[PDB]
Parts: sequence; C-alpha cells; structure tokens
Amino acid sequence: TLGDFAAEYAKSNRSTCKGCMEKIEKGQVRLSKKMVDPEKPQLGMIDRWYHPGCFVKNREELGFRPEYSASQLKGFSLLATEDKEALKKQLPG
DNA sequence: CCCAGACG
DNA sequence: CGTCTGGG
Ligand SMILES: [Zn+2]
Repeated sequence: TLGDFAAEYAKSNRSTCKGCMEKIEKGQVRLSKKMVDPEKPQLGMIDRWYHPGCFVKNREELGFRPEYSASQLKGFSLLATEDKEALKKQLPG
C-alpha cells in the first residue's frame, strides 16, 4: 500500500504547508500526500501540501520510500531541471 | 460586483 | 461539497 505523492509549482498563494502551517507562495515547488484530513474526513481523500523541506522532516510518517527516490512524486519530470536537481538532493537515500 | 477554480 | 478571492 504505497502513499500517492505529487510535486508541482504551487498554483496560487492560498494553500498552507501542513508541516509548518505557513502559507505557500504562488509558484513555489510543493509536495503533497493525498490523504484524509482528520478534521474533515467528510471531504475524503484530498491533497495536503508541504514545503519540500517540511515534507522531508516527515518523510516517514508520510510513507515515503527513499528506495524509489523521486519517481514516486508524480509530476517531478515536469519540473525545470534546476528544480529537479535541488529536490533530488534533499530526498533521503 | 462577479465567478472559475483553488483549497480544505 | 462550501468557501474564498485573484483577476478581472
Ligand atoms: Zn512548511
């Protein structure tokens, strides 16, 4: 049972990192685990976003397999090479 | 004022 | 789904 993760340039300035609970700026690289919001299970499965760094603090709780690296962050390939590199560094080996 | 579309 | 607001 793999977690389903995603990467992308934030679509707007109105989402909030789940790790630090700070607002993510439009345009910034952001990672998501799609899952159920505790306080809103009514919604069911939804995107929960993270600053890449904050995402990594919680790599384990989130269900990230360092064995598969970045391939499991659906949409990685769409990112600029610059960004694809920076990201790949932080991800645990 | 409006409302698509982002978010939770 | 209801809410909010960026960009008309
Ligand atoms: Zn954060």
